[PDB]
Amino acid sequence: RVRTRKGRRIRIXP
RNA sequence: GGCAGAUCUGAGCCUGGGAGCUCUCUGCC
Repeated sequence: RVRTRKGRRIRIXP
């Protein structure tokens, strides 16, 4: 899974 | 025991730009 944080996408798990 | 939302990060930090450390509020079966 995917999250937007502070100018960018990060991935955490799927 | 399992899937997913918040968002100008809802938010601390780094042995950072990493399927990283972390941290809060909630749903569904």
